[PDB]
Amino acid sequence: ATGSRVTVVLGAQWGDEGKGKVVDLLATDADIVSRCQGGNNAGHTVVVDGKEYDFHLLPSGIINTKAVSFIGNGVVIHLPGLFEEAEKNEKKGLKDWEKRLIISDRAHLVFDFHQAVDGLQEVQRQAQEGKNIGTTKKGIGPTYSSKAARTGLRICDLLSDFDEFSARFKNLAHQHQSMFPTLEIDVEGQLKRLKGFAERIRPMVRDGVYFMYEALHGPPKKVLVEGANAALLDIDFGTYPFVTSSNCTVGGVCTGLGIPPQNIGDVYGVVKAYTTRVGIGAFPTEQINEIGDLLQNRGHEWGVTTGRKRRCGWLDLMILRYAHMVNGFTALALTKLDILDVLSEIKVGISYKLNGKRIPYFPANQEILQKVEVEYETLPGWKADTTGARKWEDLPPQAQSYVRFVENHMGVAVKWVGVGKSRESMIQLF
Amino acid sequence: AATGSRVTVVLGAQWGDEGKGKVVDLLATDADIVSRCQGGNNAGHTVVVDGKEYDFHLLPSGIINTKAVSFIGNGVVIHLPGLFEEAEKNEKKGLKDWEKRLIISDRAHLVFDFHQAVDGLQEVQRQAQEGKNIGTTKKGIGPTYSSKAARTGLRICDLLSDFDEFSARFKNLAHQHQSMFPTLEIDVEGQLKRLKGFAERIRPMVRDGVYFMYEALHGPPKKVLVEGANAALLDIDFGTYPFVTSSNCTVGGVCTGLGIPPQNIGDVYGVVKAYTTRVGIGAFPTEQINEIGDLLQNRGHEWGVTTGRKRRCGWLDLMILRYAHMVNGFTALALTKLDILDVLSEIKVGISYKLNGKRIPYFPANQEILQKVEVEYETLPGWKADTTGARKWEDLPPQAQSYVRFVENHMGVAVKWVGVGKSRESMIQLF
Ligand SMILES: O=c1[nH]cnc2c1ncn2[C@@H]1O[C@H](COP(=O)(O)O)[C@@H](O)[C@H]1O
Ligand SMILES: O=c1[nH]cnc2c1ncn2[C@@H]1O[C@H](COP(=O)(O)O)[C@@H](O)[C@H]1O
Ligand SMILES: O=c1[nH]cnc2c1ncn2[C@@H]1O[C@H](COP(=O)(O)O)[C@@H](O)[C@H]1O
Ligand SMILES: [Mg+2]
Repeated sequence: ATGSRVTVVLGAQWGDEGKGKVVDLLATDADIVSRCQGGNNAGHTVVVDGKEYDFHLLPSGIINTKAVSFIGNGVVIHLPGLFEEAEKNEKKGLKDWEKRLIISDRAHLVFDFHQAVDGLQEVQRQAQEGKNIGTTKKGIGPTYSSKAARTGLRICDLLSDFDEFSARFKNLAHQHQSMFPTLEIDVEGQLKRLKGFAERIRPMVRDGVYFMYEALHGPPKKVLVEGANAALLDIDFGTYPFVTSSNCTVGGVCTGLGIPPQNIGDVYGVVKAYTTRVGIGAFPTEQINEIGDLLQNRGHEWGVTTGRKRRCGWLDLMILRYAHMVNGFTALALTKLDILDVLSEIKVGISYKLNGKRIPYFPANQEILQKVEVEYETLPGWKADTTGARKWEDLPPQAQSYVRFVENHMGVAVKWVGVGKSRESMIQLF
Repeated sequence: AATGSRVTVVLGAQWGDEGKGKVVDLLATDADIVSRCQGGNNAGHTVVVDGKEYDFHLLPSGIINTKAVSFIGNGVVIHLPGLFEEAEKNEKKGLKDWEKRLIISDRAHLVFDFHQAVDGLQEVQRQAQEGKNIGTTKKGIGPTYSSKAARTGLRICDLLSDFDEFSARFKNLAHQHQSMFPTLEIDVEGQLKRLKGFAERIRPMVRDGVYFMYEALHGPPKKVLVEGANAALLDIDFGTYPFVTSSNCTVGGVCTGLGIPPQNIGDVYGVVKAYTTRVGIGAFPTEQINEIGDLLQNRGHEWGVTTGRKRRCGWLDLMILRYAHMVNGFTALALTKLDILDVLSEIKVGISYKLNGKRIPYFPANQEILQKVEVEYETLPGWKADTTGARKWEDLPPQAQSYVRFVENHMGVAVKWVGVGKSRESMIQLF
């Protein structure tokens, strides 16, 4: 009737929750593993067989040779970066990837100048207002602005008449040089490279809408959708303007792939045992102290895309319940629980107080979020190493209580618990 | 159940102007909440009840129901001057206390006057540079969504907070646009004065939309209707780019526009016009540049209600419909303007597309390919009869019923309503 329903993995915080780990796991027997929104500003690390892979644009299931990796229409692609990412992983064993990667011809293109303007605008905001967004400078925002302006160019444009394309590229090139006179654009060189890219990508392009429709209404197939960024980075629902420029929430799956809501099955909310965010913006449970350094250090909290040190803090339920209100999580994945193995006590934010009084819901004005005072509940730590745990019973009593604590306050079941970096580290609960 | 009640959605399945105002109004009669989830004030939905004819652009067409709350979601871009100007025109038509039943989400973005000016300027520029433009409605929708993506745009909540800080932000956003167009004239001070006034006037209507909708869907049972603006082929992602609007007017936009997950989406109705209309330059496979096209244009009153520009007309095109279904997953359809076909001896219908020589099983994303497609038509006999008074499926002659089935069968979606007139009573429910 409605066909197959896709399985979705979404970030429930400010990203870096370990989505690639849940996806790689769910990907072992998936037919299609796809990318939604965003671009290579996203950065995941997959650990399979004591082997580490850094992915940005490639769906994590690219490691599965029996599965087809798909990039949807909502994604913005930077060609030089795409192949750069792929080749970087070939050196690690990634083979025959081009033969199992499909790209929707409606995806927009991130050009080199889009990346430069991104940095330029950032430097501008940091020199004029003394405070910028903390973008990854990958040109994601500028690319989505062009998309909204309908001046941007897409995969299908690239594979179409090159003369027409070139003409459009040039027009788009000058426009950015108008609002940004100090922007340098080697138009001839970029076009030359792009023409080379056109042929390397031609065989991998397909009409995306038709591709997915056919996979969902033909014989049963397991389709997995990898979310990028996270709920609180969502352009609409995040801590605007300190967010990414795409919808990282469930709605983004429908708009990024061309599938209706009835073709969405399980939606997993990836929740890191503690909270982090890299970039500018309000962070209520942020711990800028000894505890903060400990989480950061033990969690190897560094952006894989930029390398910047991530800000760390306690789990925050306010943002998790908000994320759930928008995403409607069917189940949760609690990752990096082992990072807390050495804490005698573990605090978790349960509500935000403003001038001494609890606010009823997550605020739209991120500034108010800067003045709130977090109400914490202090749970007992387990002070034991859980990295070797492979089943629920291997977890000490207090670690188990922590898991249940989240499960009970969310009203959503925890299906996986991460105690390591390897695919085996995950603990399936049901 | 724990999931909550589900919302009903009405979407355009072609290139707009399908007759959505009528379907929305009909479904609103007993709706607790009627809302807009995406787009700006260029909906142009038409409602005809009790002799009166209402036009809505930014306001939900259910604003007419004094028993329901009209809601503007977070995915919407709002031009305050246009909003109240739209409300007043209708007010003088009998609409009253609308401000008392209009709720606005505090995360919705603001379309500023300079955003509108830039739309026009870029259009004039592009016009006399590439020979042709995008053909926007010049309501600043594109530039506003452009600002949203850049994260330099301002929102309702920003307008209601410290005005001084708001002012500081506005000025920066204002100057930024003056760089793109050093021809852009902006009375910064005046525009801020008018905005200060709009803020105090809109203040009592604003609320946190995410929470408001959540509560509406999880408390005592309520029926929420979602009014889609524009249409599938105008969708920023799935439409005939670049001749599209800058929002997701497809079903997903409902989730991203109101902040509700897929389990809260129920019936999704696709408004299908009995024939096809397109506005502006661009590929139109079934276009009829002849007497038949003239006939459709005249009988369907297909023309810019304001600018007066005539709309391009052609036969029904099942290729765009199936494509719109693949994206939207319609649960039922509203087949509109069947009456316009009352006089034809026969009706053609595009059933498939043929390229260089073989049929293409998909709707092309590129304008050049879509411009090259060969259309295979199916000729159906007309009913040659006035169906204006029809009110039961049994009132429609054989060839009309046959035409309704054709659409149903070829799209794979059942037809729930058949429209034969502008008025609310000019409908036929089939189930
Ligand atoms: O995957 C990610 N992990 C963490 N933060 C991210 C990720 N992608 C984007 N962001 C944040 O999103 C904001 C906007 O950056 P942009 O997406 O590069 O425009 C910044 O604060 C980034 O740090
Ligand atoms: O079934 C119908 N027959 C004829 N005209 C209709 C029908 N339904 C709606 N219309 C008209 O179609 C036009 C476009 O509708 P809109 O999509 O609400 O703007 C309006 O002028 C409506 O009054
Ligand atoms: O009257 C109309 N009916 C249907 N589509 C329209 C009309 N006017 C403009 N459009 C299309 O809508 C697109 C987006 O315009 P915008 O929503 O004003 O940004 C334009 O590029 C046109 O292709
Ligand atoms: Mg209209």
